[PDB]
Amino acid sequence: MSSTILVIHGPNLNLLGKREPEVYGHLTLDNINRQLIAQAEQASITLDTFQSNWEGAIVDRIHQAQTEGVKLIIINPAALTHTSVALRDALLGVAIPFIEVHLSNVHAREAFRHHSYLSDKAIGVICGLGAKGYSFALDYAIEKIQP
Amino acid sequence: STILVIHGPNLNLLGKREPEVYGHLTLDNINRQLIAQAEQASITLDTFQSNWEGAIVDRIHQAQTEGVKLIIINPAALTHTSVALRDALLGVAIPFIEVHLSNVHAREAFRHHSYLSDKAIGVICGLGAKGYSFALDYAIEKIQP
Amino acid sequence: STILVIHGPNLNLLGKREPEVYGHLTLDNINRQLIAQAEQASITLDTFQSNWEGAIVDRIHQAQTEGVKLIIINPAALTHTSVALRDALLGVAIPFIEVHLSNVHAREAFRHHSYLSDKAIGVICGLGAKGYSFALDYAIEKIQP
Amino acid sequence: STILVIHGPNLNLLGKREPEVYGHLTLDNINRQLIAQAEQASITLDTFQSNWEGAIVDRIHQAQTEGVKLIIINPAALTHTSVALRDALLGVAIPFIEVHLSNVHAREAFRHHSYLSDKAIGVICGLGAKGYSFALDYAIEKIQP
Amino acid sequence: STILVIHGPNLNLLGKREPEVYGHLTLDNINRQLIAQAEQASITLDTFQSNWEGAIVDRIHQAQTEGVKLIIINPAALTHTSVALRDALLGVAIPFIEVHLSNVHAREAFRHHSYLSDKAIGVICGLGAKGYSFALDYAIEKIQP
Amino acid sequence: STILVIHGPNLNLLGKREPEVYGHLTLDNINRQLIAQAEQASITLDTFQSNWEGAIVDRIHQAQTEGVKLIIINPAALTHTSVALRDALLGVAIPFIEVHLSNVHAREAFRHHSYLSDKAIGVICGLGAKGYSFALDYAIEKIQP
Amino acid sequence: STILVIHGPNLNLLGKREPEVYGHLTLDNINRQLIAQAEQASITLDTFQSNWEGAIVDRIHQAQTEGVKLIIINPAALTHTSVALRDALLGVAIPFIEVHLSNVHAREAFRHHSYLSDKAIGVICGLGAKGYSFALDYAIEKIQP
Amino acid sequence: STILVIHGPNLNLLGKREPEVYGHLTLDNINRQLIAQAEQASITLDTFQSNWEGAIVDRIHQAQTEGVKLIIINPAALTHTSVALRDALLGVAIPFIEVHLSNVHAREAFRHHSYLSDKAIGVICGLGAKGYSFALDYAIEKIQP
Amino acid sequence: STILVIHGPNLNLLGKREPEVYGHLTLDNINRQLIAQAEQASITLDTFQSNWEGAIVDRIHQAQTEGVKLIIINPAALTHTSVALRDALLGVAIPFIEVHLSNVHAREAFRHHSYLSDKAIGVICGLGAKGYSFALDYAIEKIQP
Amino acid sequence: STILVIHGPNLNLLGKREPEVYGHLTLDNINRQLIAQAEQASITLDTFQSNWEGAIVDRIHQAQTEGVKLIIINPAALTHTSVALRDALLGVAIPFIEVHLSNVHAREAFRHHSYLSDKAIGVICGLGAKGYSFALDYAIEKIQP
Amino acid sequence: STILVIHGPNLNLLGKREPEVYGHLTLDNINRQLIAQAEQASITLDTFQSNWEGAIVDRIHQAQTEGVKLIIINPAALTHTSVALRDALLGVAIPFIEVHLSNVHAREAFRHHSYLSDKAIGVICGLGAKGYSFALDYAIEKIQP
Amino acid sequence: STILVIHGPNLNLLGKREPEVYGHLTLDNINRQLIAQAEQASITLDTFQSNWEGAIVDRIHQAQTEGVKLIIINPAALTHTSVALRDALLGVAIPFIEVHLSNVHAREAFRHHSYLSDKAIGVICGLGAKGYSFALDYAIEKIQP
Repeated sequence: MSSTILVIHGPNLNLLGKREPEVYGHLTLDNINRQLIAQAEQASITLDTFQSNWEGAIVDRIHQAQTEGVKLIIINPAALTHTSVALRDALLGVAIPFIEVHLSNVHAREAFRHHSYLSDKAIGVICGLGAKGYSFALDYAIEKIQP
Repeated sequence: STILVIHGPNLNLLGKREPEVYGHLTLDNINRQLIAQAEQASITLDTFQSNWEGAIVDRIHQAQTEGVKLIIINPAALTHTSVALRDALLGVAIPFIEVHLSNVHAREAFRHHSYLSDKAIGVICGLGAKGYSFALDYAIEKIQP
Repeated sequence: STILVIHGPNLNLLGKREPEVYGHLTLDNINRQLIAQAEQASITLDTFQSNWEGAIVDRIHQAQTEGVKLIIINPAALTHTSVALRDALLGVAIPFIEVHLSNVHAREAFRHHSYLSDKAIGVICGLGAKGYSFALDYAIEKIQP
Repeated sequence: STILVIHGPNLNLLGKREPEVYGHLTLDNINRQLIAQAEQASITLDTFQSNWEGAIVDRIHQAQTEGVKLIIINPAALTHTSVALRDALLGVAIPFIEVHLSNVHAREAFRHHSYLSDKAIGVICGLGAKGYSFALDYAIEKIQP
Repeated sequence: STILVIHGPNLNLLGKREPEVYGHLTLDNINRQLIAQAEQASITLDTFQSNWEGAIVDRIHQAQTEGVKLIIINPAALTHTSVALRDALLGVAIPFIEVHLSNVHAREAFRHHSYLSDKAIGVICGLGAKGYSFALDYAIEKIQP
Repeated sequence: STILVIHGPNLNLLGKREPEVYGHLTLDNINRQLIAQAEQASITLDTFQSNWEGAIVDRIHQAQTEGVKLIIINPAALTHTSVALRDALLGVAIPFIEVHLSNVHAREAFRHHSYLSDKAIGVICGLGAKGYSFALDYAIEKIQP
Repeated sequence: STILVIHGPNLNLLGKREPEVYGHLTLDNINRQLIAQAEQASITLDTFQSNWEGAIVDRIHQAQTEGVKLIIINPAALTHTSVALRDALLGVAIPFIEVHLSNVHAREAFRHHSYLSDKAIGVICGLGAKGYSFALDYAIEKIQP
Repeated sequence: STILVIHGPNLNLLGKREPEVYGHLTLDNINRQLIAQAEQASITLDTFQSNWEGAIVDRIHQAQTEGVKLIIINPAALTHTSVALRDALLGVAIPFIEVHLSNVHAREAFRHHSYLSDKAIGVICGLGAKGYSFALDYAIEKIQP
Repeated sequence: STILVIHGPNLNLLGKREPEVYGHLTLDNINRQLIAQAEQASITLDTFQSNWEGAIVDRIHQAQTEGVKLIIINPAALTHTSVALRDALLGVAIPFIEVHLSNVHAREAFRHHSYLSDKAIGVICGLGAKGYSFALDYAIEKIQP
Repeated sequence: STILVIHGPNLNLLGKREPEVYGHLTLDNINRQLIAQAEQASITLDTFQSNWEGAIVDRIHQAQTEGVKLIIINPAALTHTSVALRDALLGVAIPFIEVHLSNVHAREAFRHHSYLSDKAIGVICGLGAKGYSFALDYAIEKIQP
Repeated sequence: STILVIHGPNLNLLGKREPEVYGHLTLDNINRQLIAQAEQASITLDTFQSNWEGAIVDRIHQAQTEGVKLIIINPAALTHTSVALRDALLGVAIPFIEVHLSNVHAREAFRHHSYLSDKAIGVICGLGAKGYSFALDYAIEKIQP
Repeated sequence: STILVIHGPNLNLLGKREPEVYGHLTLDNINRQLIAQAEQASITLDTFQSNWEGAIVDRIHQAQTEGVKLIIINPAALTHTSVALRDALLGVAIPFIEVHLSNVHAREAFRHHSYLSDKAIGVICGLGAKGYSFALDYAIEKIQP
């Protein structure tokens, strides 16, 4: 249809809260989505979400966003951040600026996770603050679009 | 007790080209071999192949809901490139064994790095199709002594 | 004899995002011209674009089945990252020419490395849509001298 | 203090040169906003800035004595250079959030390496002054039930 | 409007030794072809070859006085070593297309880096003589739309 | 037809410190399993262990003058350090299969590199002692179908 | 017009260790010479030395408020380590010349890298005290045509 | 005084936060022990700690004027970052012994590198408080044979 | 043997190599001094030297069974090359201290690396023969408070 | 002659195209200024420029037979590639100062390395033509105090 | 010519500067000795020296037209830089032995790389002038057993 | 006595596997030639070969006490791994020439690095068994000019 913000979630994040809950909390992707949908609605901003484990699905969704009139994308590419040049060219290709978000501190883990094909082109980046990182990106986008 | 064999991209091509230069062994040959071996020891064994990274990730996820207890995976070229495959296998926490037909260490330098090997139980490479069989032998004996 | 021309991810945006930013030609324009050129030399020419690696890998496997003699391929981003794509081209043993509209060596440091270039016949970067025509020119003269 | 905010070297220069170059917003404005944001949640917040590494390390030792529960630190250039600052934070074991006005990844490559980011709870870069608010929003959620 | 085609060191040997090694094609054959194509568009086309970096640098300075609009260069070995040549081409500010007969990415690692590729309009490698004629083609359209 | 099994330095300590560290299983147990498995298939089998690189290199030269058809080797630490061992194996042209009890990819970075893996038929790390068995089972089929 | 000369850490020791190691050329001598030189063109010249990175950064910040037209700086050690100094010079936007008594390229490898040189107008190294003079001469020229 | 002990940043924390994790030993305890050992030898021993790199350089220069014969220095984090500290010790030409409480090699890779180690007499890491005593012991024998 | 002191290759040469440039103290002299210090603390001490890697490994295994509580080792050249030496010390689980006569950081860059440093309690280098005394001294305190 | 100024490749372009782009200052004007400055102090000064590396090496050899005491060399691009030129200046043992008109450190990364700088007395880069004047001033001063 | 000796840049200096310090031997003497040695074997030997890369490359082309059977070359500094020299030698396909008067492995790091060594028959370095005689001895033995 | 020829590991296999691979030339053939050649000049020549790093180190220590003036050594695989062997040669301070039968530079990348070449008088590789003769020839004129 049309939606001012677009939240994207990369591969594996559908698994939030589905293992032994005693391992990574009880907070699910749908919990996160509800929260972002509420927040956006309280500001009278249209918002839309997408998640997939398939890179070209995400790439298609980004192309579709250009036609739907999206102004900002909030993206947690999960593992795609270290590997996907197509993802970066898609974002650049459509010239929709974006904020990169990670639930975990990516700098605290393996060394290959320090490198990102997206960070240098983001407005900015939030890693390690869990769910609230998405909320903060939204907070920031709402202030850029409708002061 | 279910085991899942995941074959990665391009493995469906086994045998097609020229059987004389490259062997006559197909992807189904290998599957029939392991299905037989797993019936012999009364294990439920399931198998999967795809050229699409996303299909494989959706397959590892389904494996958690199905109560799989070990994955024997030959990720082919995805061994060198996919963090998404690692984070699936770790996310669902089914232990795995990495297998390759050919000796990856004897080829281009870039084939010497893996995003999977460090998190497998173990790795067999360069022993042809019997390497899958050895993985399943390890798996049968780990799962039901 | 068939030549297949393959466009990698994002090349479907050609033209659409900012006429000002890049060459007015669109992906369909490029494909029209190419077909016409190969009709003018009596050669069957199929085309294909996808944003999904596995879709491209599948297309290459089919190309073997269809008896395609040469692949002209612009992998776009996948040149820097896809070993799957490499092993599909190598596996079916169809020769290929790599094309890019822009000069990759002028862009960021990571775009200087390829998983395809070293196994291509040659490469053409930075000469815009004519890169495709030159590749095709070269392919016609290889097949029917 | 419950929250201490620390600003590294050259942050005092915000807004000073050419008020039509990088905005009018000063360090004192930023501080003003954070003290009031924390007044609104009945949290006591202090702030500190210096161009001298040693003064910052002293300030962090004093935070331990003052009973500070969390530190919000934009270490500026010292992110890339100062192991002493990392060891001041580990030694007093006060958790911290790292904050950067600009996007250090968009800047030249020596600025992609940090000595603090791995030991932080999290990091916020490139959202300008609102980065500090977000840090403070998180810290308040974490400290009061 | 004049195009200048420069040929680097050792290219004078083309087709001179065991014409079953790198073919029967000579340097002078490449030039007949290019002059044919340039005359056919009524464009003046001059050619040059030497094994001496200086003769090439001087030749590029002369091109500036002669009103050369575009240069087609196969630097050969100099592509990997000559900053002097990069600086001449830049000093005179005449746009250039880099051309190599063979696939430079298929040979040793030291041949993958170039002191010119990043400042060229674009690059052609791997397609023999035709790579030159493709560059000329593009040059003629650039000068005479 | 003889197979020689070769264990490198430190493997003589298997199950020699606190039976709760790496099982009850000793180096002798492994050899026994392996000589038994080889009696079953009428293959004669020789074993050898040493902490001394030169003793192992003499053992490999010895294998040549005894007509040993294949070598199963766990070079332990020497996999990362000894080009003398590589050149021993290459020098006598006896095929080998490299085996490790642990997953060497799951350890320190320096254990990723190897002076043997690229010249072996293939490699098995991480499957415990069953690794040696599996290499034997492969060795037996190649030597007598 | 003010010109600021800054001398970094350890430059206070010039001439103090051994009546020969690099002359009796002391810091006061150098400063006096520079003060004389600037007088003769009615330039106000400030000097400043410290062993504390943060005092040097303060001093450059104070330059902006003094309307300083150009800085002549010898950061000693701090060239190779201080990102704060770089961001100070850039934040205030006063152009500077980098000066070094010794030839930093003649010594250990770690002295070849500088966090300043790329942002300086230019650099003089290896020419002893006179480099400060040359830098001044240049500064006088650039400020008063 | 004859001997100077310099303690770098954060060493004032020794035995504060968590008595149990790093034990009950303080920096005052270490200085008490060392002063008393120097008293048995009739050698004068001064001590110094600071969080500020400039204080530490200033105290080294000040050591030259006091006729200090040898310096036992524990730079803590500054060992990996500070060339100004190197150049201070080299400038005053007072030989020195680097001491560290913890095993610096057992920790993150960045801690293995140092700007002082190659210019010390020797280095003691990992042996706790006794490390300073051993260096003082050695230093006493260098001045009292 | 409560303490075992091991010396690696080439250390047997201390002394006779022209004892006026590098002079006098021999390996036997260091052992006398060591054995005397241990008698004086009523603790038993064995010593070992060899130029054969395998023999030093063999001794470290014999130290497990002899009940040695702590190893003091100067591997000399083996510290840079031998991961078998590392794995044997880990195998037997005997805590150790690494000693070098000379400052290893003051020489060639290859000598900066060690396969033992990070698993030693501590390291002492550059302080000549007294570095073994210091190590012994420390060990005596650890085994007998 | 007493002093020799050597200009490398491309420097003959100065002020020839779009003189405003980089200044109405020709190599000829620089030489004129230099010759007069030398004449002021009764020093004879020969000048030289080439684009041919061999011409420059012959000339440096000729300087030895002519008794040249010091060379001032702007090697331009040859600073990054030519070890022959390094070896020419060393073989004849004439000290030299390196000059560049632009800040080479501000450019592409491959210009950070030089085969001359470490053996020059010093280096001046970024100061335009005045760099050569400063070199000469220094040279004149050292040759006749 | 049957054999051709080639001397690269700067070798013409041999024995021309303070011969009692840098040694008496000239290039003419080396040539005189190889021409006599060749005379004894009834082999014709020519010799060439130049400081110009392109002169050397031209001479290697001519060698082909003269039917030279083996080249002995001391490329001197060009060994580290000239890809054009390697492609000349490979392009005419005349086998060659690389010689160096001095041990290049004893010099700076960058004298470790060579663009020719790996395509030579072999290499002799550091045996002075006799290096050339041994190359000639080997060469006479190869052309006529 | 006086001259000693050392062969490293695996050279005992010369000639022995398949007389039509690398020739019929044995380690004895080599030694005999060298012994005759040295008899002809009134020098006694020793020879020694081992597959054990320590036998070689011992042999070198022995050579010190037998008044050996020069070593000719082919360390074979040990050139790339043994610091111990380097430290022996330097320890006893007997000059040495490094020899290899094959062009070590034409093989794998790891074989370019050596822990010996930089300390040898010179090095000869790729000239077969004559390399030894050439090294002896040189050695004789060094000992008996």
